[PDB]
Amino acid sequence: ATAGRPAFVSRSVLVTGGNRGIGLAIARRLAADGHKVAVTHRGSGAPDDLFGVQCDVTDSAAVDRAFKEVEEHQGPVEVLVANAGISKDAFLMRMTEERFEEVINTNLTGAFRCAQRASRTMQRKRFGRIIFIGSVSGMWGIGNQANYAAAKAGLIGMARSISRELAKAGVTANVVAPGYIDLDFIPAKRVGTAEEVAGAVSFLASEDASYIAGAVIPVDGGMGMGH
Amino acid sequence: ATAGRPAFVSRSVLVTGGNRGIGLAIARRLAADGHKVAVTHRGSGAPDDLFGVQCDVTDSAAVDRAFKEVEEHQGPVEVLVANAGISKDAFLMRMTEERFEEVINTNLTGAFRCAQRASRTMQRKRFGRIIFIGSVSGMWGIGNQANYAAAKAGLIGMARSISRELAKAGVTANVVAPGYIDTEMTRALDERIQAGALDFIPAKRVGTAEEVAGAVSFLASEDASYIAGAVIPVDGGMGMGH
Amino acid sequence: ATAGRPAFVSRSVLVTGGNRGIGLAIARRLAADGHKVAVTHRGSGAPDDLFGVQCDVTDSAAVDRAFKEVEEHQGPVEVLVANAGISKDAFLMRMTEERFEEVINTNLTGAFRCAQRASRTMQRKRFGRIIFIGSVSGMWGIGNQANYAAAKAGLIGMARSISRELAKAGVTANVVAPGYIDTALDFIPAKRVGTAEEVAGAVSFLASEDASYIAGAVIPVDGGMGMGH
Amino acid sequence: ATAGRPAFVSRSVLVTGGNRGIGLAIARRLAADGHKVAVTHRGSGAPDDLFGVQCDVTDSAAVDRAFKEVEEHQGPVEVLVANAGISKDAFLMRMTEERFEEVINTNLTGAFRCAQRASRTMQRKRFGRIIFIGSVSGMWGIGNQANYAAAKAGLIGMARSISRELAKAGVTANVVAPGYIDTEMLDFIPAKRVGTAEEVAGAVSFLASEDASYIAGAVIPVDGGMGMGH
Ligand SMILES: NC(=O)C1=CN([C@@H]2O[C@H](COP(=O)(O)OP(=O)(O)OC[C@H]3O[C@@H](n4cnc5c(N)ncnc54)[C@H](OP(=O)(O)O)[C@@H]3O)[C@@H](O)[C@H]2O)C=CC1
Repeated sequence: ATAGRPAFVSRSVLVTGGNRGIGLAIARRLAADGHKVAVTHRGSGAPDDLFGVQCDVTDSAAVDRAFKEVEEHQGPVEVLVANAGISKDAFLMRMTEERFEEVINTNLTGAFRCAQRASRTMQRKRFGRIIFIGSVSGMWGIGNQANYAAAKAGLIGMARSISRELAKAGVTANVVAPGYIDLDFIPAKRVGTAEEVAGAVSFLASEDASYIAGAVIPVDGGMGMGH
Repeated sequence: ATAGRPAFVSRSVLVTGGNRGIGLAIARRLAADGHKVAVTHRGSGAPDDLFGVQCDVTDSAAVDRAFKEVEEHQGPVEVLVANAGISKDAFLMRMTEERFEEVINTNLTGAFRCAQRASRTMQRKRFGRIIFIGSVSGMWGIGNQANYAAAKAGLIGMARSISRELAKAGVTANVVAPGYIDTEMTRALDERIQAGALDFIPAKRVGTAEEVAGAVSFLASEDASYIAGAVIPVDGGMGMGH
Repeated sequence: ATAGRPAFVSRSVLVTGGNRGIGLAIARRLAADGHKVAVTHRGSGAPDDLFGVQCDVTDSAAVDRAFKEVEEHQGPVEVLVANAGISKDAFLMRMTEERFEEVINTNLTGAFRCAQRASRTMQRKRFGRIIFIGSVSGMWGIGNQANYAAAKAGLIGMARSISRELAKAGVTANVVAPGYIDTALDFIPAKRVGTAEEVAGAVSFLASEDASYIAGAVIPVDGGMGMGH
Repeated sequence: ATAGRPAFVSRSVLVTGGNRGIGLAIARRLAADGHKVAVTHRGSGAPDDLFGVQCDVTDSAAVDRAFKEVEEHQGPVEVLVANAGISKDAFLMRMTEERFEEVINTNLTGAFRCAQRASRTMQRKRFGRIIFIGSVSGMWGIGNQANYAAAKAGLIGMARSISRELAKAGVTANVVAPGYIDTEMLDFIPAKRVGTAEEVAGAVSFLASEDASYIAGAVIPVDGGMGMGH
């Protein structure tokens, strides 16, 4: 047995919503780790020296075409980070059907579209990491977020069903659940950074996370502790 | 303080998906409890013993009309049981966008449409019980259910967000999460499939629709006022974990 | 199939720490439900006309004697409510071994002693309800409660291992996890404390014929305080 | 903002139960990461590659003496990995008070004794990692383990209470929960294999690293999916 950090394997990575914000920090961290990193965008293009593909995750045909472009460039996606997401907060009595479904379609169905398309090759190659970006809200229930909490909790159920089916083929699905990212409900008494989220994603994309499936990694300063 | 079961209060109940199967058992239990029970149906009609309103939970306009019809008949809804649901199982690689979205739209968004419409009068009257029928799959992840597990876990997030907002106004949202429940569909699986499922159940038996209804009865009762955002698993221990 | 509440079965009940507080409300509720209710006490006696047995749950021999007295009076215990508990809070760097072990020994090991003794007959009769009284602190982690949170979370693990072994024989173990009960509001969505009778209502449900298919569950009675993961 | 892995900081590490098996893999991984690593043992000694201190975690005075010996060797403990543990399984009806209390005293109270002793200087320096090694059994309930599951779930409650109190001072407590691991030796495991001690060590490495500062009260399952549930 090797005592230290396992030898690095450069994986084909796709980060959806990887062109700015937390997604860009995730993409830059995975590239710095040594992975081949592609990001989706909706017109802004890709930053730094990352491979960009245009993709709206509400569009299944765009998702299919984006994955094909990534595969031609750098090989089939081995690590999917589904970071694309939106918030449309509202108290329950004021939340409209449109506002609920928009958040579901991007955050939950959009993550499904990417995971489903990624599985086409992951299962065949007997390796895959599907890493959903969830939220403390999924299990803690932020009060103006019936739609967002539903979508982000839904990622847990999806990750666990995917893992129960496919972990025997080397394909796992896990959730990183950030809290507030750049205080009374946060034990740490501070917000987190995008780089702290990216550090958990880096772990789940690494050779140190093969035996982790269906897990929620909370990056929230303890905010979401409970049951 | 009274020692025994609190005095019963007859609530206006609506059970979506209450016209057949497990939802019908839920509705019949709540009626036997003493509540005024209405059920939805999609055109096949109300059960002989229960007031029915035609309502497709994918149609926000139909949800609004149905709540108005219930209100006229028995007062505004105080206890909503969201049982309307469908399954479209598939291996992940085979699951189409349509199979995913149809399950989400009925099971998750349809439950939202009903909870949102119910909340109007619940907050104003400072009482409401929103009871989502989830599944062991939400937190345990039954294979071939990327859609169903996503929908049924989403009910937990929604229930907790609703509870954090509205519990102070006496409005709670909770989830009953059944495991394998004896139905016509389960008795039609091959015996190997039925036997294989028992291996994952510590109780080594399937549950009944009346056991699901017993948990719903509790959450609709005067014994559940201080329970909010909870998952009540009715699954013989199948879903134990984290 | 029966449409309404299942036919009632009058069970032999033992509530540990049943002479006051939450335990007394649990015992009185289960008696009103129609059960045959015994309580443990440490000298104060049982309330009402309930059957009392003297028992300190840190003493395995006393637990054995107490169950034998209940068995002789009303039949072997079918429903055990392990309510006896104590708290001894401290900041971590101030918490002593003594203060940690005292809380463990009563709240966790004491619950084990009662569950283990109850299992003598439950498995043979193919029925048992072991109901632990936990706390929101078990999974939420109230500060200054390294001992109490450890003990109350330990009840979850024990209930689940007991349930995985014995549910096939009709014996289940579950946890009722109260939040703040009148005998802080900033962390409670309901913006109120709970009552002992609300805890007892959850115990009544878990002792009833409506809860046979519930095993290893945590029923939170906390106004939403403990919501999380 | 730094794009890549944060600059490594060498921490003073103590791994209880680090002299053999899974704990030894944890200690060897943390040393390979660049940390200064000490392990406990109950008299058989540490392997020659690591500094060892004799310490029975059922003995509060021995825990105190062990921490002082580590302090004099490599500075006060900054990262505590509590791996010392035993199992004494039995059917519930057969399990004795002694068998229950022995597992609690080592696995739960012993972890407390070490976390309590570490806390003073961690709080003073405004940095601490307390990493309990739990088990899938804590939340999944392996049968015949009323004692082991109780102890390993108790670590979760303890980690959360410690985190709620001390996370604001830079001190966090988390749990790594292994499933079936090769060094300690299937339909319930989605991965359809046992894990390795080095896979557990990888999760501990993460929780000891500069990538885990904002994680407190978490359970990191290393179990092939075995424990998924609620
Ligand atoms: N807010 C709250 O009150 C909450 C309480 N709980 C739990 O509810 C349960 C009861 O709470 P509560 O009524 O408030 O506590 P109380 O102090 O009011 O009563 C505790 C009971 O336990 C008994 N007891 C304590 N130690 C022992 C022992 N070694 N052997 C036998 N009996 C013992 C006491 O008997 P005696 O009269 O002889 O002392 C008393 O009957 C406890 O488990 C507590 O942890 C959980 C969540 C919240």
